[PDB]
Amino acid sequence: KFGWIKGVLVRCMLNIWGVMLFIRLSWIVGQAGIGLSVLVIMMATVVTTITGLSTSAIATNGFVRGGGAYYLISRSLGPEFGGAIGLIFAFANAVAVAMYVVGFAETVVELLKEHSILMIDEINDIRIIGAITVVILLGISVAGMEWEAKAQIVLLVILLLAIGDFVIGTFIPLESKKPKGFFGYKSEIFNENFGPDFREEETFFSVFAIFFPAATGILAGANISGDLADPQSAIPKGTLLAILITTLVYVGIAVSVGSCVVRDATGNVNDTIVTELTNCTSAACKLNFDFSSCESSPCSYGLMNNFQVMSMVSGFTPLISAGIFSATLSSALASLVSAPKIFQALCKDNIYPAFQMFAKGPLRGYILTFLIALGFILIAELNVIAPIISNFFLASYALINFSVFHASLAKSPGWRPAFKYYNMWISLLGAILCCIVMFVINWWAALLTYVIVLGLYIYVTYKKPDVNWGSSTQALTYLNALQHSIRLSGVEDHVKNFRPQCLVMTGAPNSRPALLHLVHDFTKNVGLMICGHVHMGPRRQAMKEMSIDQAKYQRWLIKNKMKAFYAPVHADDLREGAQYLMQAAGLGRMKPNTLVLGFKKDWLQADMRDVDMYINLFHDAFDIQYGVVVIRLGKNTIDVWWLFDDGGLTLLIPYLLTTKKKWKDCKIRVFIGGKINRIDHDRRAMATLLSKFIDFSDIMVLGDINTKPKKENIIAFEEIIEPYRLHEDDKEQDIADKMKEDEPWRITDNELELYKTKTYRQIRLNELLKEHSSTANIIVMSLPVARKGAVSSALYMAWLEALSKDLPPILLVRGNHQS
Amino acid sequence: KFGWIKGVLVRCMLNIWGVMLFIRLSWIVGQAGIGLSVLVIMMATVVTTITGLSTSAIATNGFVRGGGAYYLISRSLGPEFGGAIGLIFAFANAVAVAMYVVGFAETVVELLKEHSILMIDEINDIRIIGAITVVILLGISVAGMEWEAKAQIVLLVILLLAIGDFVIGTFIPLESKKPKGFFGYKSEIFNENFGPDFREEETFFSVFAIFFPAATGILAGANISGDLADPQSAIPKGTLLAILITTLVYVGIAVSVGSCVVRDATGNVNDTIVTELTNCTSAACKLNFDFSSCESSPCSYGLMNNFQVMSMVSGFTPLISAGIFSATLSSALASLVSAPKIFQALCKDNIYPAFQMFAKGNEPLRGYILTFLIALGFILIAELNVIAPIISNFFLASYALINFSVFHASLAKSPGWRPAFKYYNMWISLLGAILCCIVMFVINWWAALLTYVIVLGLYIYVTYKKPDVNWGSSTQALTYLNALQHSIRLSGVEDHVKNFRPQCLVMTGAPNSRPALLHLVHDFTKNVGLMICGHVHMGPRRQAMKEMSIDQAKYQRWLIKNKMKAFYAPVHADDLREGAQYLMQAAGLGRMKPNTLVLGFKKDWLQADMRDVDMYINLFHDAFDIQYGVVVIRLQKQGKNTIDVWWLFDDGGLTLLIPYLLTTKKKWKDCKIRVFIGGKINRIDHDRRAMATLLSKFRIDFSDIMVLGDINTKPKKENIIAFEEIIEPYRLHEDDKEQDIADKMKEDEPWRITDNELELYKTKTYRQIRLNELLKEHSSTANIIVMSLPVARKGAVSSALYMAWLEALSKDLPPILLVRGNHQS
Ligand SMILES: [Cl-]
Ligand SMILES: [Cl-]
Ligand SMILES: [K+]
Ligand SMILES: [K+]
Repeated sequence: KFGWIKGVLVRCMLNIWGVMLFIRLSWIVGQAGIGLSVLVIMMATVVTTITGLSTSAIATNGFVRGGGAYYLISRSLGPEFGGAIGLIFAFANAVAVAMYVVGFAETVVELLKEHSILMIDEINDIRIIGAITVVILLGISVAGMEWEAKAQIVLLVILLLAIGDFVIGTFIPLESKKPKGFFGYKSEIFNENFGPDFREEETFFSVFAIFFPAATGILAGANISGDLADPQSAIPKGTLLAILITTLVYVGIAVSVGSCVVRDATGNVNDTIVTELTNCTSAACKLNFDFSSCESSPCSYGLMNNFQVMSMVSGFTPLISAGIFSATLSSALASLVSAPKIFQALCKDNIYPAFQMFAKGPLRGYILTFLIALGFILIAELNVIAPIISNFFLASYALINFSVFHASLAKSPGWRPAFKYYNMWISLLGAILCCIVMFVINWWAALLTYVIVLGLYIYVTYKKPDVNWGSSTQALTYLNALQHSIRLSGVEDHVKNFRPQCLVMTGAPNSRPALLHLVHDFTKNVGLMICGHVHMGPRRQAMKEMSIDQAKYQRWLIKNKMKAFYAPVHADDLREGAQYLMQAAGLGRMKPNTLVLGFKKDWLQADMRDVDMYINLFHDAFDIQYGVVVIRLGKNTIDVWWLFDDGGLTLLIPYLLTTKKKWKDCKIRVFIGGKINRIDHDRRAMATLLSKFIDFSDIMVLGDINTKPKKENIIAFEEIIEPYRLHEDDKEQDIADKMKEDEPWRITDNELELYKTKTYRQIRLNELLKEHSSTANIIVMSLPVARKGAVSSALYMAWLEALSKDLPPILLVRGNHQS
Repeated sequence: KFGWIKGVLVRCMLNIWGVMLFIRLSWIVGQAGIGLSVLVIMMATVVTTITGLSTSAIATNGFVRGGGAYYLISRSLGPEFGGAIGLIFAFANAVAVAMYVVGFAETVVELLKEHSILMIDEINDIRIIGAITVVILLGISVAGMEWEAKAQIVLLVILLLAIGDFVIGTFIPLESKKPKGFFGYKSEIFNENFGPDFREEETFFSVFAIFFPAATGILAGANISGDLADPQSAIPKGTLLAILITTLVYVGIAVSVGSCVVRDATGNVNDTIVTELTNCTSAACKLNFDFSSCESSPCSYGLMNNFQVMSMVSGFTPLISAGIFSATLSSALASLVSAPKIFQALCKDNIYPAFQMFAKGNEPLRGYILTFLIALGFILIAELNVIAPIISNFFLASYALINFSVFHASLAKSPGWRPAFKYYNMWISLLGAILCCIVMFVINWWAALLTYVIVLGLYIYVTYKKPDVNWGSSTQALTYLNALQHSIRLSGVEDHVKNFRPQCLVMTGAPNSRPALLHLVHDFTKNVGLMICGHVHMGPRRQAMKEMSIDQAKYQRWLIKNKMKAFYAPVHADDLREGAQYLMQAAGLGRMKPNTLVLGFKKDWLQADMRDVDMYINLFHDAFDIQYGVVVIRLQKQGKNTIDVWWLFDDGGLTLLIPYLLTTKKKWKDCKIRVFIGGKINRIDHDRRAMATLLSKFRIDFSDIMVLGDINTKPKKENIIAFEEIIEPYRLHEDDKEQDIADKMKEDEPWRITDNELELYKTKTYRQIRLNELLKEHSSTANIIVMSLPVARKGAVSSALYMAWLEALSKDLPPILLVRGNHQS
């Protein structure tokens, strides 16, 4: 709504123009020459303008919401890059507050000192002034924000008036100021000052580090507003014009003041000499006064001895002092307002669990910024505070540049910048340049910040995959999931690599959570697991019914650490819903390949037409070549049994179960029955086969299964199966037919006589399980197959019941006959 | 075929004991004290033992077939980490060859200088001898490959005997050597030597950096060999015993030579202090053979000045000379045979395509040449104190990489990555990686910065830029798990906002006959949404699975070749409607489920059997019941002419959303969106301003908007007549025919166009015809025309009539789209 001139340009100029303009720029152009100071300014401008290009490319995506720098970085790029940059930038602003207020306090200290007033000491006076100013600025930061927009332009015009006052006063040389080194545009002085004169321990990159804060603040200005009209258009123009204007002004002032004042001089109005020109080495040869003592012994005034040379050279000192005040305070306030906001946004997004508290809306953010600022203000020296802010802001800018380059390098799903002059290789160059300069200024601090950065990046990317942590950009999650699924579909598995992709169908999802938990146990990071539910009734209400049920069951599953996808369906009967889930559900390679059906607990009482369709589900699944699993219900062991191996799924499942922590204590015992003569050969061959795939200790072989079982179990079988026996032998054929055609689902007696052997052997198998595997936590066998049409459903399920009569947890697993 | 001792212990120990045991360790205990030199040794041992634990953890996994170091790291861990580590380690070994050869040259030139023979200079003589010896080592690397294993134990026993000779000689002081500063185990010497004395500008980490390559060589002993039986058990025990033995010998030798020789001496037996005692302050107060004069000026003998103290204190010097030759040559040969193999294996794996020349066989024709040139270039720097730091740098880089790779793979368990080795703790490995990194920055911060810049560049290039690199390993499990994780993340959070992406199910109904429909459907679902194709299988089930799998394979490879991002979803059913219902109701994994339907226009509905048309109308009705958006497409133009859309009602913004998505694509950018509404003539201005607001809020540009109120006008006679002949074949003729026969015919063919329906909906037909005429007149130039799909309640309308309306609206027109959202915002 603001526009761009009042929304970015003004904000960026007031954030950029800070302490260094009117305090250390003279000192910097004194230490180094005009040439290397201009090179310093150009280096800073190059770093800031490359970062400006990267930011403009960031801000031209369609994600234009919220209104905060961290918001743009997080929503356009990954959450982890967003979090890292947000935290580091928040800290950088928290310390920049201290820098600006310390500069202001130093100015007030000197201003009082030149007068009669004074306090206990310079350093302690700086501490007191900085603390009180920080208190006042924070107090303003939460109340007077309704006036900052009005006062913004006033501050900028006052700052510009101060710059104009300095430049105008430059052109008016006076004899009063001449002792202090202010001569005025003399080619001898320009020649003297053009060369480096690093006097104290400082070097090139020390002055570069002390100056860089003169160019930091491009993001802090406008991007954090994000409430502009057409943010896709305000930011790229505003930032890239603010940078140009500020750099031009900096270079102009540097060259001018370097060409206007001599390196060091004293305030002695005497010392004027015209007597001799013996040496006249100094650039003050016109007079030369007696600055030889100044260069040989300590002297107060000069270019380097005192930093407020701009105050003296100016025509009017109150105006330039007001300029310094405004330049420091505006940027201090901007930083102290932009740090807690990022802290609060980070807390709300809850990227870092330690920072999960927002103080009920953001006392935590203000308290952190205040404590960091006050802690650093206790250092009352500015040439030692400037480098650490330089390091933190180079860290932020390097991270932004590399993040943009990386999001472009990997064709990220939601990275279409739509900007001109944004080549990603330039961004990579900016990143490496920032890192190298960070290291050259101070290698160990750069190392420390970068290990912190890498730790944060890895921690966020990997150690937090669970809930997405309040990410409003669930659209980016959708895009990433779509890309992942597309990539998986593209990858064609010539070898199927059969993984457990279950389709668990039970009816009421919450009736038997035990089956779901057991399925969870062997479906951890190995394959898919889709629930199922067929909903009967009119479609009009059913639409709302599944609309609610999908949500309710999916988050009920999620809260149980369940990787469950709910797949509700509407059908005229259970079999139709089974078919719908069976043939359609599953995208690309995530196609379910196993059907896990919950066993009927009380089929005795329920009408057995339902039994018929529940059993026909087995044939329907088999006809499509689905592995069939049926379930019925650490301290003990496990038992695995089978009569055949078709794909090894029956053997593979317990291996998957044991690998988990809960079942780690449990152990698998092999339980089979083979030829009595070939017990040793079969045992050795199967032990070798298992070893080829899985440790084992014992292999029980029960080759006696062929003979008839005990009388009691057989009897119980007949008193189980009698009610639906055809009675074809007992009744008359034609008389029986009147029941057969209208009741064709009766237990086929002819099958009973034909399948006596199957009944006997399966009953004996159940018995042997009873004696042997009673103590096992869970038992596993191969699910018997009854051919369609040849065998009635009722007989098959009677066989199943006899197989699973009064036993601990029991599973029946048959593979799909595919390797 | 080797076992613990001869397979790992011998190789690791004879690789570890290299050049600095007998050349620089005396000088190291000189520069530092006993305490600080022992601290240096312990720090190097800590770094190397943490790396040994991590290497053991890598080597204890099941991947045991190939038998190679780089093979091992690459197969157990990611291909990107494998490639980075392989390249860095190959370079490190190539430089280590130069180091060991330089040590050999220095020792031999010193020996010759002991005699009359002397080339131009020590430095130049080292240069020449390094050249000849490295070429000889290159020759014997390939020529003498068969019998090296026999000389293995010969060299090891010679080295052991050399150490024994040194330690025995330590216990027999001789008068003739005492001038050279060699006493025997004197307490004052020990007390003097416990404190640091850094003569040159070198500091603690300078001597540490020089010393470190005395502790490196653990990997190349056994991991590179590979072909040793039971490696999973041999490698850990063998390497972690070699480290212990060698470190114990290093501490013993350091403390023994630091407590037995004075820092600086002179080979003159004159001016003993026992005659005249001034202060006796020096630690050599016992004799003080005029060593006080050696403080002012350096001396040719002593513990600091002489780099062959181990050859002086020892008993029989030639044995120690032979020991030095043996250790240096053995380590040099091990490095020179390990490097080319890594280069060749890496190039064969094709991780970095630029290195193509080296892939040539069977032996690498160019890899040996590359390592020979690197070694020959580096040995030209005669000084060894200036070669050691860079080998230290590269080996520290490799060890940090191994430790961090193992830690990361432990943090990201997605691959198999089962260690099975106790003492695997990933926190210890991380600590080792950090220690290596910071210690390597403490030495040549800029060299280490360059090394990490290059390492990160290699890693990023291999992992993200490369579409896929699985030539050796084909786990393909990370993709599955990441896709599953993203799917659950998407399906987990409940968002009240609809988030109405366009999710389209397209049922072409043909095997591959209709590609451009797929292309157009993909244009507006390329990154915004999801696209699922359709295919229904007619026939018996028993042959269905194989045929449909083959069809899926061919169409998927075609889509990959067609650069299509879509999913093939086959289904088996009796008829098309059944398959369509199967796909609509039970397709979609979580939130990635279709919410709109795309159907191909029936070109030959007139000629085709009416049963198909009735089924197709039933398919529309089924889609409507489920509340999905319906898009009917019929027709290749990309940028020739503008795009026109003529919607009369808004249903969730789909009518306006689809054209925007189409325009956003690069190949449609050359066209312009133009709306064409037919509304009240009196309220043209209101309609225009409202639609301008609508487009602005939905972010669409409009060339010009015109409102027409002529829809209500009766259509011209010729169009009505033409529609009459179009509908005549299916006319019911209920009024014209008798009631009884008409009802019988209706019972036989209930889909016949009811005359009552035509009479009732005559207004609908007339408005449709007028709309068709207006579209033909106005939007003829535009390549593609989009408008609302006509719809009526089922039963009250005939399938023939509905299809006739659709045909009329899409008669002799450019690309035509009829869109109707699911009535949801
Ligand atoms: Cl500033
Ligand atoms: Cl060595
Ligand atoms: K600033
Ligand atoms: K070594």
